[PDB]
Amino acid sequence: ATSSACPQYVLINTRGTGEPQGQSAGFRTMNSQITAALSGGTIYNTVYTADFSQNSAAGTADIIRRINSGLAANPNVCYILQGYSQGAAATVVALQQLGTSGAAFNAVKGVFLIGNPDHKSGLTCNVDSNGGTTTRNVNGLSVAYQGSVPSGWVSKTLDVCAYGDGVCDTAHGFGINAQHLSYPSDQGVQTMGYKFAVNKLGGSA
Repeated sequence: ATSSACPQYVLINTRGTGEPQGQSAGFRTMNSQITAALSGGTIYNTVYTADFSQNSAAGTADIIRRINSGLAANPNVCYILQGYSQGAAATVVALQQLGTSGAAFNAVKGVFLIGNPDHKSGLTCNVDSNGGTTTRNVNGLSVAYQGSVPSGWVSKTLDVCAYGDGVCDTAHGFGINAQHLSYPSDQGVQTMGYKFAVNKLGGSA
């Protein structure tokens, strides 16, 4: 189907530490679903090292580069920003830099995060792998210094934290564990991400 709201869109995804340059395993299934549901889509894989240091500036910069380059070519292009683990942090910092007004903000229809080190207790974008609230009121490993999804972005963000994922849920989790690695094959996560994106892009799902 063609979305009248978004005849062309880009799923910009930023991967986790150690994933090969390419699409994150975190979004492969949902992105196959989104692009099959809505025409005019491409999947852009943020270019950066995704190294263990967690210094992700090049990732943040490349997200924003892709957003701005797209808008230069098509002022009506739509984006979904997706980030897993280090890539979620890189995405959060992109939101902080983009601000909450202007062309880039307007073009980003949704932000979908999994295993977010910057997960912030109490934000209403926060859901668990089943779409519930069991990880709403927990903090990630990095939020204290790196900050959070800005308030003006929350209404179009979904920050998915599996119960007991130690990266986004330091209350119930304990470091990088199976829960942090679960997202690529979690059917709740993949389906939620696909429906979220298609709906934010103006389609039916």
